[PDB]
Amino acid sequence: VEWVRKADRAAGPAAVLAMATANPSNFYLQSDFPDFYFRVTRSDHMSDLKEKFKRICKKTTVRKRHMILTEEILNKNPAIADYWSPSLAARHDLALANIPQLGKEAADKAIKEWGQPKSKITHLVFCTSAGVLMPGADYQLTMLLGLNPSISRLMLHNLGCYAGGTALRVAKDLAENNGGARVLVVCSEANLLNFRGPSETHIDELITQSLFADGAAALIVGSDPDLQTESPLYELISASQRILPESEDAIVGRLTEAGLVPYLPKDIPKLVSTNIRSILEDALAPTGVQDWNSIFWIIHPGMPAILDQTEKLLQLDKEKLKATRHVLSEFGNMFSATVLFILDQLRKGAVAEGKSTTGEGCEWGVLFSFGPGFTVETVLLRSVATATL
Amino acid sequence: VEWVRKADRAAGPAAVLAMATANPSNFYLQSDFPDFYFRVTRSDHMSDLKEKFKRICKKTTVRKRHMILTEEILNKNPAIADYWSPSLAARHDLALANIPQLGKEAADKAIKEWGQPKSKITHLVFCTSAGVLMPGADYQLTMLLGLNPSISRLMLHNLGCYAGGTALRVAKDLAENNGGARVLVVCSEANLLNFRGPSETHIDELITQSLFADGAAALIVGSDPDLQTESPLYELISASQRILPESEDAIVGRLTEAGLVPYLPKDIPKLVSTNIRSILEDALAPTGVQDWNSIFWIIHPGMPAILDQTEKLLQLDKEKLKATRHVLSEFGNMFSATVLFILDQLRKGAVAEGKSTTGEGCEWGVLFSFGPGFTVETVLLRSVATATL
Repeated sequence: VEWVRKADRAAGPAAVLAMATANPSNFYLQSDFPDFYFRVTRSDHMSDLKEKFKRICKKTTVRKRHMILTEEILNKNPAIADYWSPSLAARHDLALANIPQLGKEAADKAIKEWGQPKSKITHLVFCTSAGVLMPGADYQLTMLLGLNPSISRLMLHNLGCYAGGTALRVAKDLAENNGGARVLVVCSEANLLNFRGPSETHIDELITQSLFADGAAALIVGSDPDLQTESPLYELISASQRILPESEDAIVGRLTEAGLVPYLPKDIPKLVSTNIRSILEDALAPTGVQDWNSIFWIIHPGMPAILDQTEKLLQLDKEKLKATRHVLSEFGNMFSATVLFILDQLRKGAVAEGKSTTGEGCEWGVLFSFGPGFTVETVLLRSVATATL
Repeated sequence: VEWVRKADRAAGPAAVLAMATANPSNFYLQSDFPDFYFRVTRSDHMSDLKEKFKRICKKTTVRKRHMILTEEILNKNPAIADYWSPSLAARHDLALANIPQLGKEAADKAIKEWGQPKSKITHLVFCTSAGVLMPGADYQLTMLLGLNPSISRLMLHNLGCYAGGTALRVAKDLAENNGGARVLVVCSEANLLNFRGPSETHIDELITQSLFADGAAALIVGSDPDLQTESPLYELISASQRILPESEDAIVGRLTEAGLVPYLPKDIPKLVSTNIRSILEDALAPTGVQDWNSIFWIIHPGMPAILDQTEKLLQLDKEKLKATRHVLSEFGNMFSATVLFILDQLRKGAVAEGKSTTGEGCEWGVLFSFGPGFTVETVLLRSVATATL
């Protein structure tokens, strides 16, 4: 047993102290999206392509998606509705006028749950794949919120769908190595760089237009909680990034003049199914857990088939993925903020249903996300007793 | 004084264990650049414009700059030079083929100085404002170097010129909170997004065409050095980030279909002189240093006038900013990699000249970089005795 200076560092593991989410008011029901999509993109003459997009949208099990892009906005920026037209400047002007503001809606509510003054926030981690800004949205959010000008910011542009786990991994080290540090984690995502019209020669990319959506999630992360005034929800025990073998060019995205064009040539679900058991077994090794159904789950629902395959591969109870399947249905794929919507949903569900811990009665939990790499972010979570709340 | 169980954290401050630099082979003498620049862009008829560019290039106090872009490459990518055609795709293809490779050259040399196997690298921090890639250059560098697929990567896209300080600020928390962790810090920068013809620019952008250049820097950061195998060069004592008052939109870089178009509508040299004394007095507060000439200096030289202003303001010896001026004359503004270049030159110079410490004889040192915000990064450095080397 060894001891060191406390000095300017924190003592215990980093905890999630607050969670809130936000979405644009405008939304589209997935049943109505095909007819809306081919109308605003000037493609009502592509009849078979419209019918195929209808069948794609039904298989996604999505029911509602919030989007900043309205029929009005697409009219004033017709280049975004085209499949490939120079529109980065237009997409970026929308990103500048929405992404920081949407994160503010989530941060304000997350700070509200926190209950502590905003001047106590020492760090800010901001993830977005919806627009590269200089200065970034981390600066705009800091100005909109009124945070300290000396805050230590960390702007993460275009990491992909796995940046949700990357944010927690970063926040863990920031909170633990700095005594009194309170880390505002914000993931404000939108389909601004991805949205485009249908293509009779690129039908593979209609699938992405059927899943992505808009939404922001905000967390307060910190070590050494003041239990008189703060209420930990989870503990961030470990967080590891991994490049999967034989995954070259699995998810590729080129930032062109017409935004991001995601390249998906490799079967992601087969790739995850080959490696998820080994990755989760390494994350759970220190816990001693030996049953998959004795932990709570947070999986990034980027592709819906992975949820069914992972459930069948590990023989999971149909209820252990209820919160993941709820966010995918009510919100779709919000890039990196999706896993944090799922964590907030899993938290709210466990409390409202009278479960013994914020992890639905289970002590340990695993958060699993993925994106370009093929990169996987794995976070081991520890729930708190709901009686402490 | 309090004490905490060490567990899986590190005991001491983060140390710079090794550092190296790399540049593209091709370079242009600043006395030859105006004739080259206006010939390859077919602008030799704009005589009044070319004479202004000569007077601008002479004032930069630069003698050469290394650049990936050659006359053969510009002729093979005429979109980069053509005002009537988009060019972001051609620029990113060049970024994919050079930015990770340039970082590999700098990283391999730093690892050779380090002496330890690559498998002991646990974290990677990559900074670039020269190409948003998915997967990013952090993935590319990881594959080219053969680093562990389980490495904890942190890709920093398009943060601007201050990202040299940001990366040190990030590596400090990564190393100090993880015992045995070793962080590879790479900043690979180039002009692939800002380069364009002279008539395609305003006044402010024409000065950027005379200063920007290509180059990569690579450090090894880690706490608790094995003194049997490793040799610390500097210690990262503190690292803060600040937004300056009354600096809204002082530096803006808009990523468009023609590349990165910068904007500098405010007097950046005047902004720095207004706040540099107060910002550095807070960083030096726990050191007890009273005189400005009792420390070593690493100032970002993106605006050469700031060097001469800070020199007269703080009443510095002409010898103090020697290392900063050597890099500016020999390499120009290499975006975030410039300040790290200066840190390596300051080290090599102090060692070769027989100084007592790697800080040119002095104990404490400040590193100061700036970019869009107006953001200021500030690192407090502690030198080591050269007799240990």
